[PDB]
Amino acid sequence: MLKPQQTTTRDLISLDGLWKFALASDDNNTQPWTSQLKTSLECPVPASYNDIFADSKIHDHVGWVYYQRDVIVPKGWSEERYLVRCEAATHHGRIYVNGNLVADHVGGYTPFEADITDLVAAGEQFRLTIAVDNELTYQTIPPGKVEILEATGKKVQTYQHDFYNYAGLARSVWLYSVPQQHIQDITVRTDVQGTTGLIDYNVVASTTQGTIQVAVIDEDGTTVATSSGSNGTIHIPSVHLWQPGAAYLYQLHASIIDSSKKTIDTYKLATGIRTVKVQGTQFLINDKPFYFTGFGKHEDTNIRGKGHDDAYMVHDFQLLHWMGANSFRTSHYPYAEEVMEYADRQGIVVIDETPAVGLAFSPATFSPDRINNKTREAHAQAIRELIHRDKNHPSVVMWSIANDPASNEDGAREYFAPLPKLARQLDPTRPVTFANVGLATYKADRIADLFDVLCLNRYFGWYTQTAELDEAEAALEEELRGWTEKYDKPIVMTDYGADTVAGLHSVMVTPWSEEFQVEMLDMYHRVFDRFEAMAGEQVWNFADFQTAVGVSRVDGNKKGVFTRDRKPKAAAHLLRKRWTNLH
Amino acid sequence: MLKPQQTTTRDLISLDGLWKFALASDDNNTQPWTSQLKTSLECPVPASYNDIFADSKIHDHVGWVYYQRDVIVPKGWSEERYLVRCEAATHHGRIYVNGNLVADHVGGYTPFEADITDLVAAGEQFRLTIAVDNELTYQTIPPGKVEILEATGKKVQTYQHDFYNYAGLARSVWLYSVPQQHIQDITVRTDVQGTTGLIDYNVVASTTQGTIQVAVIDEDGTTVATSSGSNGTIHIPSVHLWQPGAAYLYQLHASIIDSSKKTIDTYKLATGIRTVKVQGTQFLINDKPFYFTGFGKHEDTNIRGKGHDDAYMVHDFQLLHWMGANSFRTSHYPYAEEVMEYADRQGIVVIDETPAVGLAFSPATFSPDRINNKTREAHAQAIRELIHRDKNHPSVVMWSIANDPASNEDGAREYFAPLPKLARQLDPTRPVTFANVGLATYKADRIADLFDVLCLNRYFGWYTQTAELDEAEAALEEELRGWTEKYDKPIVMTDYGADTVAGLHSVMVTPWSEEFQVEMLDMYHRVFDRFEAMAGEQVWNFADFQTAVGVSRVDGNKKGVFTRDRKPKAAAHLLRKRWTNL
Ligand SMILES: CC1(C)[C@@H](O[C@H]2O[C@H](C(=O)O)[C@@H](O)[C@H](O)[C@H]2O)CC[C@]2(C)[C@H]3C(=O)C=C4[C@@H]5C[C@@](C)(C(=O)O)CC[C@]5(C)CC[C@@]4(C)[C@]3(C)CC[C@@H]12
Repeated sequence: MLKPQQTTTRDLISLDGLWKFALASDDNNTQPWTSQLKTSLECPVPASYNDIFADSKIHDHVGWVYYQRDVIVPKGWSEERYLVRCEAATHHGRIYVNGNLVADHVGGYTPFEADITDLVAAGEQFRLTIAVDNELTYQTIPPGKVEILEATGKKVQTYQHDFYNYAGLARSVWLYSVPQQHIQDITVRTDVQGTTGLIDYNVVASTTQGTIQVAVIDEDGTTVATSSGSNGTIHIPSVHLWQPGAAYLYQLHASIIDSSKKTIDTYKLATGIRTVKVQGTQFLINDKPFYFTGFGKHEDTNIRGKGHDDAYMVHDFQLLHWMGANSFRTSHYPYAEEVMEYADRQGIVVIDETPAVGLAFSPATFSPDRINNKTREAHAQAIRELIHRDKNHPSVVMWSIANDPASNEDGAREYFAPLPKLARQLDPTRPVTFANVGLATYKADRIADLFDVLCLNRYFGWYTQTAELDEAEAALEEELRGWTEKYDKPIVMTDYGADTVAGLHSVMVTPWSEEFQVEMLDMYHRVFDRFEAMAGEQVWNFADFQTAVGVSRVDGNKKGVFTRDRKPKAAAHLLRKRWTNLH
Repeated sequence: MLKPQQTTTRDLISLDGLWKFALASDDNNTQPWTSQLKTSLECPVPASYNDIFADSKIHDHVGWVYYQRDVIVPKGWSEERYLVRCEAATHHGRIYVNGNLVADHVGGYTPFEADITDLVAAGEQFRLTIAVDNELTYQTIPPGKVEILEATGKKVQTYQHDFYNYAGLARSVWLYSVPQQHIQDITVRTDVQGTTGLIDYNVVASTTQGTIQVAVIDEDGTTVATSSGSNGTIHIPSVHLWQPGAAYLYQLHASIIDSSKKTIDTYKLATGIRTVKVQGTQFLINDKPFYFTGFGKHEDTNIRGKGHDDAYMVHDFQLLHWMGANSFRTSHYPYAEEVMEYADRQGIVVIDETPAVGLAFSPATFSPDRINNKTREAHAQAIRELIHRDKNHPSVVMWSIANDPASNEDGAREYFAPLPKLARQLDPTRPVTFANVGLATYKADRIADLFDVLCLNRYFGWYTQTAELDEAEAALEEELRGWTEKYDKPIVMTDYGADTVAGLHSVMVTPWSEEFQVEMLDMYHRVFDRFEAMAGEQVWNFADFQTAVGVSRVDGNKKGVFTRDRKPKAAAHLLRKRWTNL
C-alpha cells in the first residue's frame, strides 16, 4: 500500500523511539516474541543497531534480533481499519502482535505491513515484537554467505560488496488507520502535448460501492483540473513542467466519494509533470538534453548506520546545491522514501537502484551453486517492490538493476535478460540500466545491449595503473572509444575516484592524498569532455562510509569527496568549480 | 674572517659529529672544560639540543651546557696558522682548549673563532670544550628575563617572541688552516655602466709583503678580467647580470703572490652583478621594478630544532620554485650562511634580518630599566656582525633591523635612530627596513621615516576580533591608505596569514580550517592589488614551527602554508596559482 499519511480520513502514529532490544541466542527461551523481552538494552529504531551499543557481540551478531514495545490502538479507531508498517527491516523482518506472526518480509530496503484490525481492538494495548535477521545467503539480494571460524566457532558473514552489512530497523515504524473503503494504490504517468500536460492515472481502491474523484491542485492551492472514475486522463493547460534544478509539483488528491457527495477517504499524491526519453546517445528530460553531475551516495552516518536522518539529508542536499551537483544514484539499495520525496521538491535527479550488488565472485558466479534461478526470483521481487514504491517520483529518472555484476561471464545474459523487460513492463515511463564493472569491458560484457543507458564504474587511476595518471588516461580513453563505437546509447560514468584521507597532503603524485584525488577526477573530466556520447559523470563517493573490516580499508571506505561527518576534502572544491561553471 | 674553504693553500676539517654533552650543575665540577667529561650523553653538532634527548630536564634547562670532543691538528699544518670556528652557538658560546678559554661570543646566530696556532702544535691532540648559554636578559639581543616559579623553584625563561628558544650548536663547527700571509676579508660591490659590469673590490690581508692578484672567472671557466692590488675596480664587458629569474655568478679568485710568481694564498668568492635601488614606491633590481612574492620562514625542523639541514634547505627551495615564490625573509635571525650561498645560486631574493625581535612588552619598552642603550649596543653589534658576514651575497637585497618593535612608544625613535644609519654606513649598496607591528599604525609609528622600505605585519587579528572577513578587509584598506598617503616608500607586507590545521575542513567560514586560510589570503591579495605602492607580499609562515607553550599555540604555531614536515595545505596551491601567473 501507499506510503501512509494523515488526512481528514486517515490517522498515523509514529512508533519511533527507544525499543527493548535483544539478540537471539541458544537459551531455553527460543521464542522471545511470546512474552515481555528481558533486557536492559534499548535500541532507538530509526537506526541500524550495529554501532549503537559499543559492544562487539551485538555488532558482529549473525542471525535474529528482537525489538519490542507496547502499543495502544486509539479508542477512536473502532469503525476503521488499521495496520502496523515497517518502512524497512534490513534484511528480513517479521511482525508479531502478542505472539501472533502477522507479516514476514524478505528484502532489506522496502516497506511491509500487517492489517491487525481484527486481532486487536480499538483502545486495546498490545505487545509489538519485530524480529529482524541479517543473514545473507546466495539467494538473498545482496547475496553472501555465513561461515564458521575453525578454532573458535564464531559465526561470521562474508559478502562481495563494500558497505558494511548494517542491520535492524533503519527506517521508521508506524501504526496507522485507513477507512473500510480505502485507496490502496495510485499510478500516475505524465506526458506533454505542446504546452498541455497530461496525467494518466489509475487508482486502486478496496471497494467500488461509492466512487472515485480526483483533483489536481497547483502549488497555489488552486484546483486546476478534475476527473471522475478509478482511472483516466487529466488535461492541464499551460502546465508548469517539473525541471532538473527547478522543481514544480502539483498535488493529486484521490478521494473516495459515497452516494451523497460526501468524502469517505482521501489521499494526497505529489506529482511532477516530466518526460524521460533516450534518443540515440542523448538522455532527454522534457525533450532537452541532460548531463548528470553528482555522486553515488550511501545511507551512512557516524552512529546510526543506515538509519535515516533528516538533518544529514537536508544538509547533504544543501552541499549538492553548493557544488552544483544535479543528481545522485541510490547506490546499492533503495534509499528512504522520504529522500525521494525530498529529491522531487529539491529538483534533484535520481538513479534509483535495487539492492542487487555483489553478484560477482571474482569460480562461476552464474551457476546453480552461485547466483541461480532462485536468486533471480529474489532479484525480480526487488525490482517489483522498488518500482511499486517509487513509480510516482518525477525525480527518479532511471532504474538501475544491479551494480558490478559479473556481466562478462557465461550465463550472465541468460540470468539478466528477463530483468530489463520486467522493469520496462512494470514501468514503461523510464529507461533501465545497470552499473558495469571493469572486467566487463566493451568487448567482454555480454549484457549491455539489453539496457537503454550504459553506466560504467571505472578506477584506472587508483586500482590498476596505480598513481600512473597518463597510463590511466590512455586506458580510460581506449575503453570509452570502445563503448562509443560499439553502442548508440548514452554513457554515464557512475563510479570513479580514489581513497583519500583528509589532511594527507603531498606536492607529488601520492595516492590517498588530497592532491591525488583532485588530479584523478580532473583527468577523468578531461577525457569525458572529449566524447560526445557522455551523458553524465557521478563521482564515487559523496562521503566516506563504513565497510567490512579489511587491511585495504582504513576504517571504511575513504573515496568520499566529503568526510563521514561531511567536511569537504580538496576534491569537493574542484567539483564545485567544474559543475557550477558548465551546464 | 671569511667563511673558511679548502684551497690549494688552505685545509678545512669538519668537526661535526656526535660530541659529549652535559648540562651545567651546582656541584664541585664547577669547571667541566678542565677535564674529560665522563657523561654518557652524546649530542649531534649541527643541531639544537632541546628535542633531541626526549628529556624534560634538558629541554627546559636554563643556563650553560657543555659539548666536548678531542681533536687532532694535522701533522702537515706546521708552517701554518690554524683556527677553530663555530658558525653559530645560540646564544652565547665559549671555546676552550684544554682548560684555557680562547673565545667568548655573545650573539646567537653569527660565527666566532680562535687562533690556536700557538697553543697546540701540528700533530697534537687536544680537548675541545664548547660552552653554550641560552639565558636571555634585557640586554641580549633577542631580549628576555629568567624567572623563578615560586611554588616549585623551577628556573624558567620568559621572552616576547613566538618561536621556541632552541639552543646549542645549531651550526657546523670547524678546524681550519690558513697560511701566515692570508686574506682575512673581501668586500665586493657591483654596479653597471651600460652593458659593462663594474666590480669594486677591497681585500684585507694579514700582511702586505708580496702583492694581491684578482681573477674574475665566468660560469664557463673563462678568465674574463684581472686586477692587481688590494683594492680596485674591475670591468666586465657585456656582463651577464644576476637576476631574480635567473642567477648568473662570476667567481672571483683573490690571491696573495710572493716575490716570484708563486701563489701563497687564494680564496674563491662567488659574486653576482646586480643593483638594488629604491625610487619613490618602487623597489628596483637592475633598474626594473620588482615585486616580492614568498614567505617569512624559520630555521625549524622536527627533531634538530634550528640545526641546519641541507636536505630541508634544498626541498624548501624546490617548494618555493614550485609555487613560483621569488623571495623570503630570514625571520627572525640570520640563517645559516649556506642558505645565503644557496639563495645566490638559486636566483632567490632575500630580506636578511637580525635577531632583534621581541623589543616590545605589549610597561614602557624603551627605558633605562628595560630595553636601553646597553641593549642598543648588542643590537648595533648584531647589525655589524650580520652585515660583515652577508655583505657579498647578491641574493641579499635589503637588511631588516628588527621585527615587531614597539615603534609606537616614547623612547623608540631615540633607541632606533643610530641603527639604520649604521647599517647604510657598513653597507651603502642596499636599502634598510624593519618589520612593523599592528599597534604602530600609520599614525602611531615614529620610526618609519628613518627607513627606506616599509614592511608591515598585519595579521587579521589586528583588525577583527571575530574572524569577520569584510571587517578585516575594510580595516586593512583603511590602514594601507594611511601608509600610502603619508609615506613615499615601497610597502611590503611581511606577515599575513591564519592558524590552520591540516585536515580541518569546513564549507563555512571557519578559522582553523584550510578554507579559512585560503579565503583570508585571497582577500588580502585583492586588497593589495588596489594599491600601486605595494612592492611585495610574503605570507606568514612558510611552514609550521615550534613555539613556547601557549594555550593559544597548538603544539606550536600553525600559520604554516606547509606543515612542519613540508606537506602543502590548500593555501600552498592558492599561492601557487597567484605567483606562477602575475
Ligand atoms: C569493487 C568493485 C565492485 C567496484 O565497486 C566498488 O567501488 C568502490 C571501491 O572499489 O572501493 C566502493 O564503492 C565499493 O568497494 C564498490 O562498490 C570498483 C571497481 C572494482 C574494485 C574493480 C576494479 O577496480 C578493477 C578490477 C581489475 C580489472 C581486471 C579484471 C580487468 O578488466 O582486466 C584486471 C584485474 C582486476 C583487479 C579484477 C577486479 C576488478 C574488476 C575490480 C577490483 C572488481 C571489483 C570492482
